[PDB]
Amino acid sequence: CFGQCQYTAEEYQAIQKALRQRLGPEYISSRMAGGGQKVCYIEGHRVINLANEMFGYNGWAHSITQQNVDFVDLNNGKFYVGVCAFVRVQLKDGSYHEDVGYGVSEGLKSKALSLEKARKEAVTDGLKRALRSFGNALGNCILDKDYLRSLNKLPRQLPLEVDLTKAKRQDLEPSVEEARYNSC
Amino acid sequence: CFGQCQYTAEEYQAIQKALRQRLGPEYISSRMAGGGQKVCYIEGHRVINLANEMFGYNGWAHSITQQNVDFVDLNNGKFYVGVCAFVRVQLKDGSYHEDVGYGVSEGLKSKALSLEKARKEAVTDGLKRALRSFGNALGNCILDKDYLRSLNKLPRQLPLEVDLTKAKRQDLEPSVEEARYNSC
Amino acid sequence: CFGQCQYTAEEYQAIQKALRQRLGPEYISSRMAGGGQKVCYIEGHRVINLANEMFGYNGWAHSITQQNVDFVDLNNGKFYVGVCAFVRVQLKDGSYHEDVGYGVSEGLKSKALSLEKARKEAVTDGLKRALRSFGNALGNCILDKDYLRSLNKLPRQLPLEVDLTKAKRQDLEPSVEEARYNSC
Amino acid sequence: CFGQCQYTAEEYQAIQKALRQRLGPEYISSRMAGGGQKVCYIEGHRVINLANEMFGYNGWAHSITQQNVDFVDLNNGKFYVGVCAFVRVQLKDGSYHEDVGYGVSEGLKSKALSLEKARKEAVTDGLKRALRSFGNALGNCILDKDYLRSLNKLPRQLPLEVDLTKAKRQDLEPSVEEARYNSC
Amino acid sequence: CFGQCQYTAEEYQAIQKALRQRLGPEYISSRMAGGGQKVCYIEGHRVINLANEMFGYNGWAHSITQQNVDFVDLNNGKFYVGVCAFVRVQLKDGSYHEDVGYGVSEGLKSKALSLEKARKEAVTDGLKRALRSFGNALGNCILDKDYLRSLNKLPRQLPLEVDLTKAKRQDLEPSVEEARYNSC
Amino acid sequence: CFGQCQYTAEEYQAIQKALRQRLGPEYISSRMAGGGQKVCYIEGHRVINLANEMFGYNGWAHSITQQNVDFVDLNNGKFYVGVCAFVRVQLKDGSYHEDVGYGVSEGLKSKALSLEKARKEAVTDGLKRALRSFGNALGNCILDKDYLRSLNKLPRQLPLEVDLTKAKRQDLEPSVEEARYNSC
Amino acid sequence: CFGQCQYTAEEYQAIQKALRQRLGPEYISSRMAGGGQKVCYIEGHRVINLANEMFGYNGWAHSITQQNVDFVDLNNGKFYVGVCAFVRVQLKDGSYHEDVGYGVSEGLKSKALSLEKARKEAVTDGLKRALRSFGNALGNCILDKDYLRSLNKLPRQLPLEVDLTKAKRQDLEPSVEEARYNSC
Amino acid sequence: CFGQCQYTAEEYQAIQKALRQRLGPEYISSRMAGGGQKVCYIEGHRVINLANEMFGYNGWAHSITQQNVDFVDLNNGKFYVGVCAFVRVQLKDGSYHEDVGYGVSEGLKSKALSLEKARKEAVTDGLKRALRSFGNALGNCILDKDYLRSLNKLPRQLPLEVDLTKAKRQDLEPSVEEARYNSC
Amino acid sequence: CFGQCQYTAEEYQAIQKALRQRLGPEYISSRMAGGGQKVCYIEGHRVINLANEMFGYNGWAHSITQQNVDFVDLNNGKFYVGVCAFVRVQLKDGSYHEDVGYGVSEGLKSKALSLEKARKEAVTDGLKRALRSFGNALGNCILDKDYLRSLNKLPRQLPLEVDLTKAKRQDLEPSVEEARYNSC
Amino acid sequence: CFGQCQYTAEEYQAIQKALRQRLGPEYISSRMAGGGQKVCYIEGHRVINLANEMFGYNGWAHSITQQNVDFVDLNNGKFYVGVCAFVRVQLKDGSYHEDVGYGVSEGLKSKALSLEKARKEAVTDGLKRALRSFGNALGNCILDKDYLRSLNKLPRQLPLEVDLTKAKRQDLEPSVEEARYNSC
Amino acid sequence: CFGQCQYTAEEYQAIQKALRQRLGPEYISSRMAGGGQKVCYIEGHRVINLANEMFGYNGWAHSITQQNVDFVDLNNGKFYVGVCAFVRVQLKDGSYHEDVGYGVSEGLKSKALSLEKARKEAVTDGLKRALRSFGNALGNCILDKDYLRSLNKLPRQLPLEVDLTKAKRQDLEPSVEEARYNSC
Repeated sequence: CFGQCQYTAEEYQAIQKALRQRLGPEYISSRMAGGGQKVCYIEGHRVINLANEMFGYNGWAHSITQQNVDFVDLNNGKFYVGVCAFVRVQLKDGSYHEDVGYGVSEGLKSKALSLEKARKEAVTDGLKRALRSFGNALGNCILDKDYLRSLNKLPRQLPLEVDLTKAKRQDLEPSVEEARYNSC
Repeated sequence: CFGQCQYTAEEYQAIQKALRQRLGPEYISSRMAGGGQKVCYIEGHRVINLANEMFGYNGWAHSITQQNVDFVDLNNGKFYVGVCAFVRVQLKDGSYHEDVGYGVSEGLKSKALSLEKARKEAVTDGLKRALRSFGNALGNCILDKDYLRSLNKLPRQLPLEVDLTKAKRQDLEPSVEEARYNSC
Repeated sequence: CFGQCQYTAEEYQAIQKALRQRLGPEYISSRMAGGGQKVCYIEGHRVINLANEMFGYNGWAHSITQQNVDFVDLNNGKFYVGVCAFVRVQLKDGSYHEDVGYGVSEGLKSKALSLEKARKEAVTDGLKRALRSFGNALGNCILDKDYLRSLNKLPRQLPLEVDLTKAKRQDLEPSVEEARYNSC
Repeated sequence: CFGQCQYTAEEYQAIQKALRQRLGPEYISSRMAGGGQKVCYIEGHRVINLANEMFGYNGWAHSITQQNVDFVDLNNGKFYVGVCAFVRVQLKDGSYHEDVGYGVSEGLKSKALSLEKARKEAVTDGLKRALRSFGNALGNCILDKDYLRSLNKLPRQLPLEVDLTKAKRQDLEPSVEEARYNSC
Repeated sequence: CFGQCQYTAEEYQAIQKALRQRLGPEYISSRMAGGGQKVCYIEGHRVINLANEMFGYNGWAHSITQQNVDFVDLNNGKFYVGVCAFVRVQLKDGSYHEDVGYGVSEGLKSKALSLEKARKEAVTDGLKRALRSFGNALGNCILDKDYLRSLNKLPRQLPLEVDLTKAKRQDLEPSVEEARYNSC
Repeated sequence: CFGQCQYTAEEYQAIQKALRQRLGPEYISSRMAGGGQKVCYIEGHRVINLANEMFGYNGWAHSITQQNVDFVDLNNGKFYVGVCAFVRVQLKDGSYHEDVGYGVSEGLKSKALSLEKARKEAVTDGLKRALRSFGNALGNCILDKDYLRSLNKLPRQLPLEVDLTKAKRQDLEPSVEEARYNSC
Repeated sequence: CFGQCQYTAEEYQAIQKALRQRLGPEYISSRMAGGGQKVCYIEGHRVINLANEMFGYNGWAHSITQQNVDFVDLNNGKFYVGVCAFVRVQLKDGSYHEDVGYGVSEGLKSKALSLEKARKEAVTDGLKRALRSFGNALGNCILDKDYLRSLNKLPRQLPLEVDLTKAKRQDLEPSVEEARYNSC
Repeated sequence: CFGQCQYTAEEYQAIQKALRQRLGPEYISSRMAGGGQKVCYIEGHRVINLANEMFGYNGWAHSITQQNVDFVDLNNGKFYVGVCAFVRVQLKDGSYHEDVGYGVSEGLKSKALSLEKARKEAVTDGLKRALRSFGNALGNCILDKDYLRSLNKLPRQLPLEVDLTKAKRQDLEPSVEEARYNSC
Repeated sequence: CFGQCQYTAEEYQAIQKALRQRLGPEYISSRMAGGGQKVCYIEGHRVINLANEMFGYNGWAHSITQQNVDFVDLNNGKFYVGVCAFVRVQLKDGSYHEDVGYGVSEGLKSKALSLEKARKEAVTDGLKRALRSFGNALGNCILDKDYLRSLNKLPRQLPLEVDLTKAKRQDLEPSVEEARYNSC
Repeated sequence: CFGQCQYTAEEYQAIQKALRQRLGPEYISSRMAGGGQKVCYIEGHRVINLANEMFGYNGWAHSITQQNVDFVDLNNGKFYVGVCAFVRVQLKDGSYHEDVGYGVSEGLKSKALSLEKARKEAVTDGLKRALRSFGNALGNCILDKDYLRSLNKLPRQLPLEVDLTKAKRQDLEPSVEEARYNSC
Repeated sequence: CFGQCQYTAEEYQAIQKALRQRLGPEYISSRMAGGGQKVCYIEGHRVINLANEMFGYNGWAHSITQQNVDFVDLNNGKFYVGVCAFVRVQLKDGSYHEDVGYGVSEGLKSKALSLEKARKEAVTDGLKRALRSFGNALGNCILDKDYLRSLNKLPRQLPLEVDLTKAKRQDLEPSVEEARYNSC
């Protein structure tokens, strides 16, 4: 099942080796923080892809244990919303890590959009912070000032392009159906 | 059962390969935001079909853990409604992903219709966001801005017209019944 | 038993093929919206029959996990009622889908009738929406605009007349009884 | 045991055949709805008898998961009561269907009689609507407008007179007790 | 035990035959309803005896899931009481049926006696309406208008005079005691 | 254990025969109801003795699932108390019957004595009414008007005398002690 | 364990015989009730001893399910306390009986002493009344008027003098210790 | 373990014999009750010692299921406190007895000391009353007025002086340690 | 594990002998009561050591089932705090004893220190009183007035000095780690 | 799986040796406390890496059992927020340690940011303090004054620069996918 | 697992011997209490190290059952905080001990820092007090006044200087990794 599989020696060794490696400059992006300066981070979908290639689509899971709206205030016609989220990630052997993430909206004149942005940022930040605990290869390096300083002294390479000639254009997946029919 | 089946090697390999692929332009649609620019997304029925072809009609499940109506306000005769939803998707081995979706209604003059639109859009958004977590093939690519600007530089293809000559026209399904009678 | 049977290869393959098919013009009905235009839908009993021929009378189940009366307002002597329902459909292997439905009553002058219409429409809409998630053959086509356009380009066929020469006219069922006596 | 028995092939085939048939004009009855025209339905005991012949006295069960009184109002000395009921039906393999029923009382000058009528009608309506979902043989025909039209073009047969010459006239059931004593 | 004993073929056949039969005129009694005309019914103890002889003293059981005092009102010095009861009957294989009964008290000048009558009549009505669902032989026939009309078309027999020449006159029961001693 | 012994054929047959027997005039006693006339009943300890001799001291059990004090009123210096109880009787195979009893106290001038009488009479009435459901031999006869009218047609026999020459005079009991010692 | 040992034939026969025996005049006492006359009863310790000799020190248990203080009132400087109790007795095969006892104090000028007397008398009365249900030998005789009037027709015997020449004088028990050492 | 060890024949016989014996004058002490006369009782530690020598140090347990502070009131500067306690004793086979004790403090000008006295005396009284129900050898004699009269007519013996020559003077226990080491 | 290890004969005999012994003068200490005289007691760490060497470090356990702060009052600038605790001790075979402890503070001008002293003293007193019930060797002697009299008539020994030349001076415990490594 | 493995002798010995080692100056950082002096600590990602390399990515888990916002105050236009967190770490054999952490914000003029900082710092501090309890190698040495004084008398080495020539630059990881495919 | 691993004989003997040893002066530390004198204690990390080396890093666990903020008062611009904690320690065979600890803060002008100090000190005090109960080697001797007097009669040795030439200076642990790879 899930939560009852135990990693083989080979898979455990491979994952433990892979999780020590640091993220290249391809995975890091920057933001200009309000009142602060350049803050580096890893986008959410990139962390999801890293988790999917590390553990497999069936090797990790995550849930929201609780999400609480901290405050919704109205000042000078603008909405200030702050929302909290607790996200828990589990592996296929039963290993788990749970963390908190926070979502903020300080702008918009519409309450619904503010709450939406806050809640979604909350769950995403919680997922990322909870995945950090498994190792460097999942975002535990963006907190190290050494790796951060060594990134900035590296050439600012252009963002890569995506090729769209072998993309998925039909719903049917012959190999998947053949395997599934043979698995029954 | 469900939740205690385990993927064989062939099926796991197949699904892992198939989930890395990116969606073609057939699946992407666009909107004009409320004060923003072109926002790209995937329709809900499209991601439901993609899930049914990836994991099978018996391979995945999803539930609404919680749904809270954040607010229903009345301003200048018009209703503003914001509703939250937590959706959890599960696979047949026990893997799961839970995310949050938000439904908003802005202009309508009827409280019932606004609440309806909110409650429904909430669950749809939650399902889509929870299915994103399995890989690009289920909507994790629509967030990659590189992928997006790679799509926008392709021609705007025509709307496809679907064949309705072999559509289902009777309730009875001889193959399904003949197969079921032999399972008892 | 239920929840712990697993589909054989033949039945799984048959159902997966049967669910991809689209519905013909016979299953679609139309409404004139309150300010909008032609909205296409599938009547509830039709979806129940489709589910009964897809999975069998014993292959699927459904429950109302929650039903909440959102509002009952009175304006100018007339009642406006809005009710929500959460419906969960489950297959005989443990595969489930849960969705929200909404029932509205706007004009009626009796409160009890309004609540009746609201609650019943809520349960039926929830059932239909939860059945959509199993495939096109259960009502996932009525969201595709391509399918709708291709439907509007077909002739407007006649409503068929049902035959009642072999209808049920006695309570006793000899075959069911002789089969059941041998099951003990 | 109930809930853990599984239908044999013969019994499943027989029941699935017997549930597709439509009800004759015998079972249908009419009402003049408040302000509305002829409404067709099936009396509750008829549906109970049909369920007992289809599945057996031990093949089906039903319970009330919830019953709440929506409102009890007083206007011009007359009472208006609305009651809701959730009824869940189950078979001997685990297959269940749960629906909602509503009872209304807008006449009588006595509160007790009004509440009584409302609650009893609620449970009966819930049972009927839950039994609809198994097939046409249990009342899923009443919604088809084609079947309702085709019924009215049949002759009007006067209700048959039931024979009371072999009715039960003593409590002892010799065959039943002989079988029971042999089953110990 | 109880709830885990499945009927053998002979007992099931016998009970299913015995439950279809209609009650004779010796079981039906009549009241003059308030405003309404003659209302026919079956006394409670008669239904209990019918159930004891259909299924055996150990083949059926019944519980009160909930009893709610709807209202107790005081008008012109007299008490008006209405009470609800939910009664659930279960057989020795797990088959169950749950129904609602209502107790009314209108005229009495003492609150305690009114509440007594209500609470007791509620449970009796619930038990009867629950046992109806097993078949005609337990009171599902008193609702058919055909059977009611055919009853009034029969001669009226004076109540039988019961024989007391072999009534129980000492507590000790030799047969039961010797069987019990041998059962240990 | 209890709730897990199944009656052997001999004991079942014996008890089923014994429960059909009506009670003699020795058991019935009479009261004069307030505002009414002669009401016949069976005293509580007699019903306890009948149950002990039918099923054995280890054959039945009973619990009080609920007891609610309906009201305690003070009028003209006197106390009017009404109390309800729910008693559940269970046999050694798992068969159970649950019923409601009601206790009243109208005249007394001390609150404690009134509540005491109410509670105790409530539990006793509930026990009797729950034991009725097992058959005639446990009090299902006192409701039949035929049996009651037939009882008055019998002579008024003298009150019996109780022999006290073999009464228990010391606590030690050799037979049960030797039997118990041989049981370990 | 306790609660799962089943009586052997010898012990069951012995106990069923021994419980039918009525109590001698040794066990009965007398009180002069306030507002009434001579009431007969059995002291609590006598019933505890009777239970210890009937079933053995390990053959019965009793618990207090609920105890409510019905009222504590103060009138002209004196305290009036009424307290309820629910006591449940259980044998070593799972057979149980539950009863309600009531304690009263209509006297004392101290609240603590009143509450103490009420609570203790409530538990004792509940235990006695719950032990009545096992048979005559445990107090089901004091309710029969025949047995009472047959007792008052007996000579009043002198108070017995207890022998204290072999009373327990040292704590250690050689036989019990030597028995326990051989069990381990 | 504890709660699942059934007594052997020898131990059961021995304990049953030992529990019938009455307690000598060594164990009884007297008090001058407030307003009342001489009241006899057994000190708590003596009852604990008796229970330890009867059932062994590992043969009995006791719990405090509830303890409610009934009242804490202040009059003329002095505190009156009444506290209740529900205590449950259990033997090593599963046999249990639960009773009520009450602690009273009607003197001291300090609230904490009065509450302490009340609570501790309450638990002690509950334990003594619960151990009474096992037999005379544990305090069921102090309620028999015959035994009390027989005690008061014995010579008032002197307080025994305890020998302290073999008292425990070092914590280590050679025999217990050797046995425990050999247990592993 | 714990609570599932029965004592062997040797260990049970050893502990039962050891628990009967009384404590010497080396364990008793004295206090001057608040308005009384010499009160004798045993310090907490002493009973902890006695329990450790009686039952072993892995042979007994204790929990605080409930701690309730009874009162915190401020009078004339000083704090009066009274706190209750319920302590439960359990041996390795499942035997347990639960008692109440009380902590008092009628002094200090600081609220935090008062509550601290109260809570800690409460838990310690509860532990000591709970350990009393296992026998004399754990503090069931400080309640016997005969033993207290016999203590004071024995010479007062001056406090012993503690050898501190083999005290623990490094964390490492070679024998413990050798055994722990061999235990894997 | 997790929570149910047991360390082999070799792994247990290795970890017990590794946990006693003290951390070098590489891991320690310093802060200037408000009004205080230099405080030494270990950053969060460092202790996460230490735990990942001690026990493995699958050998430890941590959860947030509770997080409560102690206070959110607004003084002179600035926000002061204090939040608590309870973090529980668990090893793969079932060993666990739970400890409290606290997050503080005393500055910022934005409420959402202050709550964010408080919550995140709280969870991190709790995780660190819970990991301390496993030994010095996880941050139990930063509390020793001797070790801290020995650190400051050691040369201050320049911050190590991180090399990025072998950093992870692609999502796919051939080794782990091959091992996982062989693990099915 | 953990909680079900019984100690072998050798390890039990070793730990029991080692837990009796009193701690040396190298472990004791001193404070100057407010209003009092020299108080002796053991720093928290010392007790954690002693527990790690007695039982192993996997031999003991601890949890916070409850933490309650007793009071947060503000007097003359300074904060007075008192908090409670219940800490439960458990060994690997199921043996547990639970004790209360208290945290005080009567200084600082900042509420956040006060609550922080209080809560952390409370958890640490609870852990120390709960570990005391296992023996002297974990801080029980710190309460014996004889040992405290004997400490001051011993030369005041200077605190040791810690060696940092074998400190951990890289995260990777070869021995642990080899063992873990061979344990899969």
